[PDB]
Amino acid sequence: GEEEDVICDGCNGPVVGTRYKCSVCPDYDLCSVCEGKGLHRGHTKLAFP
Ligand SMILES: [Zn+2]
Ligand SMILES: [Zn+2]
Repeated sequence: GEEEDVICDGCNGPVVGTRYKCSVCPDYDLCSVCEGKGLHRGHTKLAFP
């Protein structure tokens, strides 16, 4: 079956736990850690699991 895998754009690893998706860029996501490192600063992001 089709499964949409969420891969972190900061570490290239699959996002588990909390997903920080950019509201500006189409289809851009960070894991909780890369988000903690403050990557992709200038864009607003949605925070949800
Ligand atoms: Zn990451
Ligand atoms: Zn962005």
